[PDB]
Amino acid sequence: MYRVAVIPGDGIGPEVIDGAVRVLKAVTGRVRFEYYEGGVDVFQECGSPIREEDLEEIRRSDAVLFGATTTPFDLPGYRSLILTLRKELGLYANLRIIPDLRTGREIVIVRENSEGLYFGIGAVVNGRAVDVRLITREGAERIARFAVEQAKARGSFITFVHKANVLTGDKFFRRIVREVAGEEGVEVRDAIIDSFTIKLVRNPWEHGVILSENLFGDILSDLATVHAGSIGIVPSGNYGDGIALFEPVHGSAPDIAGKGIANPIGAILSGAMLLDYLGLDGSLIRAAVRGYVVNGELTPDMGGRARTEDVVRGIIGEIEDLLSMDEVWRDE
Amino acid sequence: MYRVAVIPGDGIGPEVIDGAVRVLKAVTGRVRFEYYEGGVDVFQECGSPIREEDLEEIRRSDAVLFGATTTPFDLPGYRSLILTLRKELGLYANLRIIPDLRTGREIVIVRENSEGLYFGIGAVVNGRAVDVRLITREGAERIARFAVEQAKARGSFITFVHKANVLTGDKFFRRIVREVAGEEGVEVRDAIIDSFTIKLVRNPWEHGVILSENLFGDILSDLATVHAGSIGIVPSGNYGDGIALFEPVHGSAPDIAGKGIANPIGAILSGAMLLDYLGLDGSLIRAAVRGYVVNGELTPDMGGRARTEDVVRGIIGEIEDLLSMDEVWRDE
Amino acid sequence: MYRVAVIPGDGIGPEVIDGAVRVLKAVTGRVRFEYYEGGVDVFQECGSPIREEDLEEIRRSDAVLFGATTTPFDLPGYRSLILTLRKELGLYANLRIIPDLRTGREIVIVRENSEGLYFGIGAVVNGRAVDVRLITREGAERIARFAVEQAKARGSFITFVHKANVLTGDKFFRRIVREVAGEEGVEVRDAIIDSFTIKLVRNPWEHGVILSENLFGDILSDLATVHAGSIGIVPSGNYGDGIALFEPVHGSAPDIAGKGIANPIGAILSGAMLLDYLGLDGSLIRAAVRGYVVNGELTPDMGGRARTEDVVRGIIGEIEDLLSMDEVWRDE
Amino acid sequence: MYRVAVIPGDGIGPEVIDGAVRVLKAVTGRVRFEYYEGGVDVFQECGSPIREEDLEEIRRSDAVLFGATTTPFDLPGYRSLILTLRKELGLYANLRIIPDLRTGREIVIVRENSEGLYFGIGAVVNGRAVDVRLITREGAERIARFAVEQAKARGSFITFVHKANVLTGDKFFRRIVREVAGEEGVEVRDAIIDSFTIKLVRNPWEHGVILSENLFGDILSDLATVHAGSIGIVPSGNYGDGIALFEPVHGSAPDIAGKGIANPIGAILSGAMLLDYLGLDGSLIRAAVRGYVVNGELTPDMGGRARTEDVVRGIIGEIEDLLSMDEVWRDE
Ligand code: NA
Ligand code: NA
Ligand code: NA
Ligand code: NA
Repeated sequence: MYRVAVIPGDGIGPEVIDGAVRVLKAVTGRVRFEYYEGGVDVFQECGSPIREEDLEEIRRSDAVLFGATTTPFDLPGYRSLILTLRKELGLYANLRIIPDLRTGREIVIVRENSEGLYFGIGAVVNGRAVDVRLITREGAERIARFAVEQAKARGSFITFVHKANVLTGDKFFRRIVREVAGEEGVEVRDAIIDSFTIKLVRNPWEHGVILSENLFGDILSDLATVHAGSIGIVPSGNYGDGIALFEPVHGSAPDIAGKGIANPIGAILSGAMLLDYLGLDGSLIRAAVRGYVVNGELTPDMGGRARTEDVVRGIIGEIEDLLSMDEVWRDE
Repeated sequence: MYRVAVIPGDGIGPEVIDGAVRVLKAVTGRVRFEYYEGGVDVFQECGSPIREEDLEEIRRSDAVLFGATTTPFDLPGYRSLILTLRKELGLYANLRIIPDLRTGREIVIVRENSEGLYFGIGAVVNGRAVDVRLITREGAERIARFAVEQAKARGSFITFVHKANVLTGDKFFRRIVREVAGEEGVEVRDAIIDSFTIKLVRNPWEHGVILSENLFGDILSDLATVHAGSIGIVPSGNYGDGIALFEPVHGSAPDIAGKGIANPIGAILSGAMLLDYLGLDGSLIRAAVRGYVVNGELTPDMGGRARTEDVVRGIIGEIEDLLSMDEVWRDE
Repeated sequence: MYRVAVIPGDGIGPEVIDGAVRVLKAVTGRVRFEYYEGGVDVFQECGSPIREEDLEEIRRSDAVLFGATTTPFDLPGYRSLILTLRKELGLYANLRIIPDLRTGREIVIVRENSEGLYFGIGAVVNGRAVDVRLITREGAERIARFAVEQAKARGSFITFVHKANVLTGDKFFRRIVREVAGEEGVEVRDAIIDSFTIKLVRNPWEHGVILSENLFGDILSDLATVHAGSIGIVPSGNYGDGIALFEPVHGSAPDIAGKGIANPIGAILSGAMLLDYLGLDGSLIRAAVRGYVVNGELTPDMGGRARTEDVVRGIIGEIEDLLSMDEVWRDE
Repeated sequence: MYRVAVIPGDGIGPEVIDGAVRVLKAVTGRVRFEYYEGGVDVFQECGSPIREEDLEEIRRSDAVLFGATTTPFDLPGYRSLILTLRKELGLYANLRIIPDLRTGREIVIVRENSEGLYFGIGAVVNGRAVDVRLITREGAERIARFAVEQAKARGSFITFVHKANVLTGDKFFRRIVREVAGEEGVEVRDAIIDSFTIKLVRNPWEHGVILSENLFGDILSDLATVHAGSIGIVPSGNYGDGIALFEPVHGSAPDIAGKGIANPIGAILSGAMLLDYLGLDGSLIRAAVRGYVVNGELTPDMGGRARTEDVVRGIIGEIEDLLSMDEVWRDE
């Protein structure tokens, strides 16, 4: 049995996570789930967004499935639940996928999470400001090895996007990426971000595993969303040494919570990434989504008038149908 | 008389600049032109891409019209002609325009030229790399005042795009921009580059004067070109204290030089920026271009089979036609 | 029983440490000693200057008494034994004492050990070099609290020596020292190093606990030795959280090893610091040294022709004599 | 005729400068003097410590003789007169001499003046502070060439004192000093400041031309004064491209102004440096001072009860006596 920690969060988080968990249960009985509370209410009651004993159980889980959390502008002493989990679980890498639901093409963008690669300081001393940024071989290797394993797993290659023409840290990172990839027999292409943005708009689907330090990579990960009809479809993973946390890119959207119209696709595809991470059949979820959207009604963020449940049921129906066609969907 | 220094350059530079100069002569007799050589051939013969006595005459001119220059990968001692001119003439600001030729809408992107705003160092000391970047109030004010005057002139506003969330230099620059704009009664909007990229793809034409330090602004200035059918239409200006140099964004394209198919629109619209800069009727050039492209055949980079001359003549024809319609195109 | 780990080292280290241990045994039976090997010979046989199992026993000891170690110019893979121990035991503070043996006056100089306070990088990128240095509140507080406890223990005060006029890190450190001292009711004087050097030459004995970051403090700790007849008298301590290592400032002096002329005073006074650290009667050692030097013959580094043993015996004789005078040397 | 600009300053400045000028007039008629006002009174009357028209005349002079200036703790808008002159005249190098008046031995210490070599920033962003320091080849060469010419002129060598073991800027500077010296056939010794301080106390007179960046070199230049009976004897020069300003190290000492007890030796020896700088007979001044102090009464800062005038007259008497002994003091 794999043990998955479930952290629904706030607002639409619980709604979409219910859909994702129901989908996972429809594909495999090899996972069981334990649920945990986190957010402002937990902070009020214990001084931290998540309880220390819940964190300990989470650390020992095989994967985490996370919904979304509402973080107030200024609640003294409070720190974002997702930022806490990334820090406490050592989740140094973030992998975002923009899927083309019609075809199964994707844009894969790997960056470090906050403080996962660079450090240093910024300050004013009026009349002048300074920023210093430092990167090490050890930090560069760690994220390079991750992206390299991800490319290997996909039968793919790396597109390393950067500003090595201006920033020596980027030149350094590029060299390390090329070294690590070379060891593993994985092709590396590289590009200056400025011109690469044109390619990401015009030819998005053919860049393999995009890797960029987050100063530039977070630009790419947002720019790539122009190819999604809604942010509500977009999944992501947060990866560390021996554990990963999967979450939709969308937020807690408190203003539509309880309206039954949250897009569950992002959370459901995040579950598909979770299954892949555990060596299970994430592809069945993707094929089921693609099947559903051919003629299936979608939620209002995608221009349809489905309820969340209509989409969750319709996806589960596709999964069922595939699982029943023993000749068409064979094991492994 | 205004005195304009003309520096045709190499490859297609002379071809497109001939078109631009012919266009300028069609709108005004208040400018006369002096021509200057520059590039590799001048370097071979005198050790610098441009002669020191030619530079002196150029410094005293009212504006510079520049074509394009071929810069070899490694010619020991050689330094790019356009980089030399930016440096020697103190051209600290670059303003790029992506025009919508059907309508007259535009995307205006202001960044500093190389070393126009930030300084500091980058280095490796293996196992670690560092970058330090420094900005001052004086440098920030200078480019802010430029963008603010540009917004005032356009009856517009500034969209300041940045990474102030990560880089203190950007926070500092933002504050200075807001101060200078506030003094001049010019509205400032600001945006983090990551999300702004989505707006620049989806709603490009309604951002006023975009200002961004070049580390991010050069991303924007390339990304904005997705809205141009060809780079060959795109003009730019390089501005300093008391002189400016106008040039197409396109390069010297030596492989099509002499084929009579270079797009002259970028150079011609750069001439239109030059006329605006001198207080002359640049708008007549723009209206003439827009008129020509309604039904006019375009060069092969825009999917037509016109020669450069067909487009140059057709534009001049429009200018003539407008200048003859005394009721439709009145003075000032 | 207190448990002291003894690491004699090389050259004269074993010779002087024998004297120190014999002295400690003459004052107290409340300490027992365990001996450990370390240096090049241990490296040859196990790839590290000290065995990992010996380190583990050392970590659990109450104090460490260290002689001196010979570190070759370049022995690939080798790292100094004393540098290893400082690192592995987290010994962030170094306290050097220059004693006036005639009187019992002292110069006390506290600095951080390597990387105990500042970090950052230095690099060339030819034509330019850069150094970046970073200090944090947490690191500044830690060494400040140490020096403050040391001043309290001595019934003294802190002289904080710096270059706050030039380096912001020093200004920052000074402010933290003043805050911590203020909390504990300990007086802080401060001085720019440049002028302070004159006072340290002319009036050395009246500065209390001198505290300076090592960039300047290591200058002071060497300059202060002009008041010692020989480096061979000078003790020191290396302090961490819950353990400390005491060692003479002198080195392994392999060229006089076996000649029976090494000055044992530095090691013996380092033992006296060790006893103070454990709450035992270090003062008895100091009084015994002072008594011996009144008329006692000293080793050749101090202009006498005593052997090491003559001095060790003569000191132990003084200790014995004091311990026998129950009216003159009373408990506590 | 050489033209020397005289800037007496405040307090004891006028008193000691009168002595120096009288001494110069006693050795040569090849100099004439023009006097200029500067300080707080000039600031009150014109918004700058020195008048712009006086600065212009000063720039064209062959040398400057400067007394001392009183700089208030906080007079809004005011900037130190000597700091202004160093800046405005481009006086990048400072050479301090500690003389042994009994013998004619000296300690020569060369450092850059403020911002003469290093730049960069220091800042807090609370919880952390940073300092960045940058040096260039061009700045390093400039001061290296100065110290190298000074060593050549003295028939001497350079002792380069530094912290190259910790600071890469120092390592860089050391390499440049070694290169420049090597070209000119001048020996370079180098030393880490920490240990060098011991040598400067114990063996001060045998280090040739000491060169150190001011972060460390200003330590040395103060520490070296332990070998002077009073700061009042110590001269200095401030050197730039084509002009130099000579001044005593002592200050304006307003509390003894008008008491007739200011030591004129520092100013007089600064005049001797001025004459050397112009190719004139500074040595005659030094020999005359040394002669006077053999049995001559000195001012109260040196433990005598002479008035300033007694010392000025006694020195001039020695100069006269030497100039009359045509066999003992021959030309050149
Ligand atoms: Na999210
Ligand atoms: Na161009
Ligand atoms: Na030692
Ligand atoms: Na002075």
